[PDB]
Amino acid sequence: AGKKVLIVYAHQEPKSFNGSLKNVAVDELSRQGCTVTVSDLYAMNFEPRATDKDITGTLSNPEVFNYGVETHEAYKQRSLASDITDEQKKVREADLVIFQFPLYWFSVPAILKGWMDRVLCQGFAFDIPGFYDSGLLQGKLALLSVTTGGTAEMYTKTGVNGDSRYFLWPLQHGTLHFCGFKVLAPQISFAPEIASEEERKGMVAAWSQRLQTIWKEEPIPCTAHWHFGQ
Amino acid sequence: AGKKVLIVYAHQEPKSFNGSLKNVAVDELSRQGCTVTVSDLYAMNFEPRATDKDITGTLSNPEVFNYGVETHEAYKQRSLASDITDEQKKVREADLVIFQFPLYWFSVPAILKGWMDRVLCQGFAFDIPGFYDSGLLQGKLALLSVTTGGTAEMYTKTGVNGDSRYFLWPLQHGTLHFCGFKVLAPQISFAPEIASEEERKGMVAAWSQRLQTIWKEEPIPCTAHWHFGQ
Ligand SMILES: Cc1cc2nc3c(=O)[nH]c(=O)nc-3n(C[C@H](O)[C@H](O)[C@H](O)COP(=O)(O)OP(=O)(O)OC[C@H]3O[C@@H](n4cnc5c(N)ncnc54)[C@H](O)[C@@H]3O)c2cc1C
Ligand SMILES: Cc1cc2nc3c(=O)[nH]c(=O)nc-3n(C[C@H](O)[C@H](O)[C@H](O)COP(=O)(O)OP(=O)(O)OC[C@H]3O[C@@H](n4cnc5c(N)ncnc54)[C@H](O)[C@@H]3O)c2cc1C
Ligand SMILES: Cc1c(COc2ccc([N+](=O)[O-])cc2)c2c(n1C)C(=O)C=C(NCCCCN)C2=O
Ligand SMILES: Cc1c(COc2ccc([N+](=O)[O-])cc2)c2c(n1C)C(=O)C=C(NCCCCN)C2=O
Ligand SMILES: [Zn+2]
Ligand SMILES: [Zn+2]
Repeated sequence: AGKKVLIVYAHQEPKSFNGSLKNVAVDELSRQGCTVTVSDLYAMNFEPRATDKDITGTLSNPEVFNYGVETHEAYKQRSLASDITDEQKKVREADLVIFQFPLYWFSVPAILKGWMDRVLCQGFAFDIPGFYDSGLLQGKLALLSVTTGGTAEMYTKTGVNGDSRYFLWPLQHGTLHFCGFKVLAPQISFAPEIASEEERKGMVAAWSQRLQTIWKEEPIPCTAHWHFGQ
Repeated sequence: AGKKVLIVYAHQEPKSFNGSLKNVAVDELSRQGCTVTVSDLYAMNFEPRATDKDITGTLSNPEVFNYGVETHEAYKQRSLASDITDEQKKVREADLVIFQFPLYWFSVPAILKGWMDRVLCQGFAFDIPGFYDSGLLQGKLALLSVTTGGTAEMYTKTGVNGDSRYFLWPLQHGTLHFCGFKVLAPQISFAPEIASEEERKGMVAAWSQRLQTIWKEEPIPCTAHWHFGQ
């Protein structure tokens, strides 16, 4: 049984350092005989706003719109915007989903928040009950590959930004873990623009080297204790 | 003299609990004689994607598009999209910026993440000389007013979601403190959709009640020990 990789990619510039780590994951994965699919949100002009256009049928309650309620209802009736349902097809068949993005404001760029807000609806990705260890996308792995402007040092418990695990919490636990993904260790490439030309190639190389053995890696424990300590 | 208030609002429905907390704030700040302005991002169809369309005229480097560099440059040359400089106008004049939003995936809805990404550009909200306490929006207060699906208990230090202070970290410190804002204690309305009609009536009353005394409040210490420590 061959492996399936979905990369959700969020950068404007294919020549960018994020474009490079994306190309090198497609390369290393393609080589190993993985089936690969890239969601290039910018190039697709992916829609980020969560609005009533996301739904094709009669609304449940047409006079007071409620996104959570209508999308969950639309999922069940098979009436989501096809752009959503296309993403959900990619996620359903992926064994692994890689997120490739530059950190914006300690988080994901809005276009990518949009993908998460819109793709991971109730009924598809989780249910109540049916979240955390019981989320609907259980059996799947996720990994964030994040580029930052801050250095390794800025990102320590003692530096100006606090530890890097601090900002991972909403993404890794609050989103991915909530939906049933197991989460591999993140790939964080610090300050590529401040790095020298060779340290840059090294960071890219270290990501290729890492992917050669990714089917062997085990999931982080995705808990408060991993992220925060005490 | 006189105080100015920008409210950044992100919900799709006026009859919503967020809309009600928004109307309440406008009425009560208005009553104290504040200058009030509302950005209703959904009603404005606010653009969340950070693209090259954000810079008017010709780009500083056509070739390789760096969002960061082009917007910094375009801030100086006074050629950013009017939608952005309009928001920059409103933030400039404001003394308190209140964000009103439903929590989406331990963070702000994407449309609101687009406002931060695009409005809070280098040269306007921060520079290298000028971040955290030196941020370029120093002077100003910020308050996150957020609603949730999860109960207050789900958001304790040992509940399934972890403490609510953990998800505030990228917003309050990573974004607002970074830009120089002093941060007021967040208003968190837990689970209004679970809460009874009277609990709801009381969370609106607490909020108007808080709005009558806001200018007396001391800002939080926006530190790691506040967010994660004990
Ligand atoms: C709106 C916004 C919010 C932000 N918030 C934060 C924040 O909260 N925290 C933080 O730390 N940062 C933040 N940043 C900074 C941002 O995360 C970094 O600018 C980004 O991660 C760098 O990634 P890049 O892909 O843009 O690098 P690039 O801009 O592409 O730069 C890397 C350089 O390396 C070169 N390069 C590309 N590929 C290779 C390769 N194969 N080998 C050698 N060289 C190569 C390119 O020519 C390029 O000039 C923010 C930025 C913006 C715009
Ligand atoms: C994409 C997405 C991601 C999400 N991620 C998270 C998450 O990560 N964590 C989490 O906890 N939740 C999450 N949620 C849930 C979400 O945060 C809540 O559903 C939302 O906060 C409820 O706020 P609301 O304004 O939309 O409520 P509303 O649905 O409008 O409900 C409030 C209730 O009060 C009523 N009401 C309106 N005005 C008043 C008033 N004047 N006085 C009394 N009652 C009034 C309404 O009729 C309604 O009955 C997510 C939701 C979505 C859609
Ligand atoms: C260490 C850190 C950085 C470092 O960023 C940079 C900036 C420029 C270059 N360059 O041109 O070579 C390299 C790194 C940055 C941030 N933080 C914490 C940040 O928080 C926001 C940035 N840019 C934000 C622009 C936002 C609104 N449009 C940013 O560059
Ligand atoms: C504790 C928690 C909740 C609680 O949800 C709710 C919402 C409403 C009611 N109600 O009125 O009876 C009860 C529980 C929710 C989430 N989390 C952590 C979440 O992450 C996403 C939700 N809704 C998303 C719907 C999918 C749209 N893309 C959600 O309701
Ligand atoms: Zn977790
Ligand atoms: Zn802080």
